Amino acid sequence: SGAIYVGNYRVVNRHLATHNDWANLVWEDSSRDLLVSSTTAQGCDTIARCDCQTGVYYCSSRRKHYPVSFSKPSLIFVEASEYYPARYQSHLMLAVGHSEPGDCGGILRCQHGVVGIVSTGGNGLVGFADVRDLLWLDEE
Ligand SMILES: Cc1nn(C)c2cc(C(=O)NCCc3cocn3)ccc12
Ligand SMILES: [Zn+2]
Repeated sequence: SGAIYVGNYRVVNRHLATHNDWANLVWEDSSRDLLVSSTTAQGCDTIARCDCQTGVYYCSSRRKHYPVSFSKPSLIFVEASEYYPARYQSHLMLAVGHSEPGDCGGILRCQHGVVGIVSTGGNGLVGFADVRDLLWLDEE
């Protein structure tokens, strides 16, 4: 589990969104496994605006924050899970590291701020949904 709180927005994995998130939906994209909902209170997170390929992510199944190198956001084939059939997931970044389904929502961060959240994994690779291209998260 996990979310990003920036301005009056809440960014979560689309497969873990709650009924309140869907009722207060701002934007969602199934191919990215992301959903953004509106909030009443202001968040404190800063979204990175950069092309970094190094950072640190939180892995709940190890209670550890791991420094990693990661790929640039791309369209990658992802095997079936309990939440989606096998399909191409867009805006996905991979790193060599440990992850389990319940690690979804763990934040990847660089020196500039939040880069993305854990979404996929397997074979010793962890996949993160990028949010750096969602420029509108910084305004209004
Ligand atoms: C080993 C592993 N690490 N991680 C973080 C996983 C995540 C899943 C998973 O169910 N994700 C749901 C969202 C989703 C995107 O694409 C398909 N399904 C499955 C296996 C792993
Ligand atoms: Zn950065």
